[PDB]
Amino acid sequence: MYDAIVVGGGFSGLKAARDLTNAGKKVLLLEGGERLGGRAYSRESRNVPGLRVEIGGAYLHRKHHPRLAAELDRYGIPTAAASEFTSFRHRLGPTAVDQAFPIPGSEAVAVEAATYTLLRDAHRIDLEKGLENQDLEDLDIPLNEYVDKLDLPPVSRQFLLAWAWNMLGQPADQASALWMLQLVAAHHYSILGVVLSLDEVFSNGSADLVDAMSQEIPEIRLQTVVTGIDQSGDVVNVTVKDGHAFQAHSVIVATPMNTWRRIVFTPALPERRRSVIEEGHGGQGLKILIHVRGAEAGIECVGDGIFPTLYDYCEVSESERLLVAFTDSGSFDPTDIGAVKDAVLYYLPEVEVLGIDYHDWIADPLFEGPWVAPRVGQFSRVHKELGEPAGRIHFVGSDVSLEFPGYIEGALETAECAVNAILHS
Amino acid sequence: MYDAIVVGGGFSGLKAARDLTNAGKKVLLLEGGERLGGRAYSRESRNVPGLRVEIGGAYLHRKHHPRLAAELDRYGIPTAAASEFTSFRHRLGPTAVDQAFPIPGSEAVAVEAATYTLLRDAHRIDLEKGLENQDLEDLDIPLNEYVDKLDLPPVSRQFLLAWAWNMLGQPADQASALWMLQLVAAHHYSILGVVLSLDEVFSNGSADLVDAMSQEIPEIRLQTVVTGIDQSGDVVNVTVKDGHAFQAHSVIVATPMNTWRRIVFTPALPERRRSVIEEGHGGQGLKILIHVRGAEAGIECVGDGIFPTLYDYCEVSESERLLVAFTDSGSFDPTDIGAVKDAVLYYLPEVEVLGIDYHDWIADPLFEGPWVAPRVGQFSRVHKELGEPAGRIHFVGSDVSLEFPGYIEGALETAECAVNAILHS
Ligand SMILES: Cc1cc2nc3c(=O)[nH]c(=O)nc-3n(C[C@H](O)[C@H](O)[C@H](O)COP(=O)(O)OP(=O)(O)OC[C@H]3O[C@@H](n4cnc5c(N)ncnc54)[C@H](O)[C@@H]3O)c2cc1C
Ligand SMILES: Cc1cc2nc3c(=O)[nH]c(=O)nc-3n(C[C@H](O)[C@H](O)[C@H](O)COP(=O)(O)OP(=O)(O)OC[C@H]3O[C@@H](n4cnc5c(N)ncnc54)[C@H](O)[C@@H]3O)c2cc1C
Repeated sequence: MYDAIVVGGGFSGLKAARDLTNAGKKVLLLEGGERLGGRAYSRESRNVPGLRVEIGGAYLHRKHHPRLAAELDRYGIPTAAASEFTSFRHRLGPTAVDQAFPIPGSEAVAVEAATYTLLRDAHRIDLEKGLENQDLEDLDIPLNEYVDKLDLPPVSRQFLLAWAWNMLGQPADQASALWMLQLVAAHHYSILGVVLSLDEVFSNGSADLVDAMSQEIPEIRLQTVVTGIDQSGDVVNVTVKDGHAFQAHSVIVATPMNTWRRIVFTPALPERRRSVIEEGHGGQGLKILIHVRGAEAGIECVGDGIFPTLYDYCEVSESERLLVAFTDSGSFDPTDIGAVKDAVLYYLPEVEVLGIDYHDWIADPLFEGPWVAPRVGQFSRVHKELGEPAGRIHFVGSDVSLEFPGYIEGALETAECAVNAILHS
Repeated sequence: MYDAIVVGGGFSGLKAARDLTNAGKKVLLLEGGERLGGRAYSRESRNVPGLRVEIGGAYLHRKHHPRLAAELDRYGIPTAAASEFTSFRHRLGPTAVDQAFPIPGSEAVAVEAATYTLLRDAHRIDLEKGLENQDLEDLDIPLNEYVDKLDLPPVSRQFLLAWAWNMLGQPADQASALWMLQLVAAHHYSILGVVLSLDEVFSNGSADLVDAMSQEIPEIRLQTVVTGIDQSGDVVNVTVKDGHAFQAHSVIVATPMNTWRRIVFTPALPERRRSVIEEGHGGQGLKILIHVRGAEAGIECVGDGIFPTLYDYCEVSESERLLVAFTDSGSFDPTDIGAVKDAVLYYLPEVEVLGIDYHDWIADPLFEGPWVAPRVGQFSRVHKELGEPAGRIHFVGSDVSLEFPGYIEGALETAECAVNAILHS
């Protein structure tokens, strides 16, 4: 008999189980994998021996994320300022200049006018409310259709389409404008603040903060896949893959949105929620770490190819480096090494590919998707309630975060609300 | 006894008299000066013999001003492109960059936020309604207080404050924020569109378009300053200072706004209009053509000096050159030759000043004004009423324009309205 059972051992699960234990509650953590952290995946490189690489994500903003900075200050995890870019090799047409802002002086008027349209539509969205309660049905259309409404000149059009396919991790025909404007609204109402918010990085990786949080949790059961949560009786029963089952008064679900459908809930989750969970969000984001030779430090290649963004990651040696590429799993196939070469040679012909390192998050049964990006029409119907508790069962994660979706801060912010509901209720 | 008498030989007055005569009406032109065109002053330079310069203004845009191009396509008068800028000498701080857009990348996020607030408030103005009846009283406050509300970084602030001093011809503490937003609203809701509307210019000066329009008007009287209008009887009486008087069914007043105090109206103008007319607008714009040597080919200087804008005008020779400086009559003394030497020294210390050429429109009794720029409060109280007919007396010009004020287009647009009102009424 536990006070709370936390399903999942990610940043939401590691914080929720820890904070409840400190109050005096008997907490059990159930992780279905062989490791804790989740999408904060920090391992040794498959390409280079003795090179610690971030498969998930490290980048962060100190003033943007106070809770994340509070955890760094608590355990003493140091953060250094993020690397800047010096070299630029874009493929945004012949009239584009190769620098930080590739937009020519001819487009300046139209970009200025489009900035207003993008900001105004984003300023409509309130972060404290939901994407369902603000009459934002007119903004939930395919991204490519919404981008054409701006009628952007060649360079500004493709530059915005490249970063959107980076950030959302889904092509313009699949991506929703509402979620694109949500990401603007989430980043202090700023279209530039989506990219320029990469202020500081994890110096030792996410692994240091993951292990430090796990140290203050007394009971963790690894390789324990939860297949169902049942709150029939007076207490909530949690059943597991391997037969067994656990029981607790309250239950924390700290698993990604695309994995909730694999869990049988009794009684079933509210009708508003049901249908979107079964089909899942259209997050197909793909991150490949290319091991290269003949590449300089601080290159940024934002163009129009199958790799919309290809830029510098870290130094391997004197000549060898790592380039990080962003695309989607549906469009690009990472298993074709010839397709990798053709994508890199599109931006840098002199640079040769030595190897690749990635993780297929959409293929993994414990995630079925990387970070949150809804399909056209999903979050207009239900969004706020997806992270709102149903009985004794709480739903947390970066997928349900209203303030910072798809960020480590969002994982800690949502889990904090779940702990507050149990202790003060 | 005429069908209509147009008072003023400016672009508004010439168009009003011409279009009515072409319609088949008996029209009389009355100009108090020794020349036609008005603020369209294009004559020989005082410093350089033979060289023809624009004392008033020639900077037009075929896209922003479609009616000005309609006259240029009518008479076949050609126009040449803008004097592009290559050299940049800015005084916006060490953080600024010496380019066309001097705002650094450190302020890129700050401009983004300030652009929205400036555009949103500009979009709040409907051009057709008028500034007096749109509830914009909160925007009709001193410019220095408005710019402080946005809270701008050193460069982005002073770059906006310098161009505002030029475009309005008023210092920040005297200029109205509503009028600054009006210029943006008139320029297709664009801050960059205000500056990037120095597009094409008159190849032979404004005199080409002035003399072409005047030769289609039969009855023109030069050196006839109108002292009053009387519409009390069956027909409207127009009294002159010499050669008094004249008679017509309709009367058009195309004289500058600040001269309407001198003309006595019977019956007196509506109570709404008497408040602003009898004090006039606070526009003090001072354009100074400075003859120099040792100056670069295509300089642009924007800073925090008494000359907010000092840029390249035209090539005098391979050594000697003509520059143009914008300021106001109150803050700067154009008679003081030593003050011009010091003001140019602030931006270009290696440049010798030889002579100056200007014309004070403030001191001129025929103008009492340069181009229109209202005082704080004036245009939120009464605006469109000033350009509306006072019975049989029609009011036109660029001063009372809503579509494009302070431009030759405004004189062109208003003249079309008054002619259509008399011909159809
Ligand atoms: C490519 C990429 C780039 C990123 N970049 C950034 C960035 O720049 N900045 C930033 O702040 N964040 C970034 N992140 C996002 C961040 O890594 C995640 O949002 C964060 O790890 C979410 O933590 P969580 O605990 O809420 O969910 P998760 O970390 O996904 O935790 C879920 C855990 O539950 C387990 N689980 C799933 N199903 C079951 C089950 N049925 N039974 C038991 N356990 C189960 C999973 O194994 C997993 O360990 C990035 C992520 C990716 C993938
Ligand atoms: C320094 C400067 C720069 C400019 N730059 C530009 C520019 O770059 N682009 C642009 O589009 N526009 C520019 N203009 C603005 C434009 O020239 C004017 O605002 C306006 O178009 C002038 O035409 P108007 O017919 O409205 O007035 P006016 O041309 O002044 O017409 C009124 C005429 O009536 C006469 N008059 C006055 N009183 C009497 C009376 N009592 N009886 C009889 N006649 C009288 C006056 O002598 C005057 O000639 C500039 C103006 C100035 C001063």
